[PDB]
Amino acid sequence: AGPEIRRAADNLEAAIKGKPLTDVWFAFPQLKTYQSQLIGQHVTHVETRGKALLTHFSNDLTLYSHNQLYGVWRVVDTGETTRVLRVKLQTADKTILLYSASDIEMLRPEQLTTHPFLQRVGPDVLDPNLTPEVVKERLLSPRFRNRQFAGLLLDQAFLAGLGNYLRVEILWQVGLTGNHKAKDLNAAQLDALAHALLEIPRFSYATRGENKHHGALFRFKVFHRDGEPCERCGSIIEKTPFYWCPGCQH
Ligand SMILES: [Mg+2]
Ligand SMILES: [Mg+2]
Ligand SMILES: [Zn+2]
Repeated sequence: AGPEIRRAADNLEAAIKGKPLTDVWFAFPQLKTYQSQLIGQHVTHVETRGKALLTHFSNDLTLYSHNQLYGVWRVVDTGETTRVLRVKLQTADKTILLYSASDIEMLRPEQLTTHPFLQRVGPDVLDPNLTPEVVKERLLSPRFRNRQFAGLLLDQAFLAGLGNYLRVEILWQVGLTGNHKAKDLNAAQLDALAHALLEIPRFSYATRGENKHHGALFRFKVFHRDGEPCERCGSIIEKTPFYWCPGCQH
């Protein structure tokens, strides 16, 4: 439920990211008003949100889509099927076409945060478009800034692709217990956590074969390891399931 979806987003970027739109067409009448408005604009990036895609444009509009059962994005050359065409984004060389999907809507910035589906699933830590600056935004946003990291880091509504084993490594790297909230953190701390939320998860994926003959480049610090000393201070790691060093984490 992760490796894919990001694949569709990348196909669409490769095809038209940064390229000026020469034609924009939507099948739905309520979307017609954005056509001439997008001409000359370009997709800045395509964000993944569960099985949904967010196609951002340089004028701050964001096309949201959820293929659900039938929708399919096809790339072609500007010029080129029994399926009903719903969206057509055309540049000089490449053109992307959305077929069948019914869940298609245009969103203004302020609308992102309130969309029912989007409030339920956040950006993926593995998504290259996700930047530490964005993470800080969500952390600080009035919707999360008051949540303890213990559960926040286990809630997909905040960030997708965050397994418990990652939650404990991230917190140990910034020296924090699960009881803190982004509101009580100073700038330096907030940024530290922001990078940790991305780097650790990504560093974990880009590795791992085998452990029976070779040890992975990425090693756990407190996941499991309970009852073992901490590499930093030497205190014995504990478990609650949270894993932490009560010695250098507070
Ligand atoms: Mg080997
Ligand atoms: Mg503290
Ligand atoms: Zn320690």
